[PDB]
Amino acid sequence: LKNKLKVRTAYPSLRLIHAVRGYWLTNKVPIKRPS
Repeated sequence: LKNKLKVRTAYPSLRLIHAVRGYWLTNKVPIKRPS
């Protein structure tokens, strides 16, 4: 009983976080790095 957890986490959990992280990286953070 783990199959549901895979796709349940495959929602805004990673889908949105991975996205907004790319947003963050391209906003405040130099290139991809801290600086």
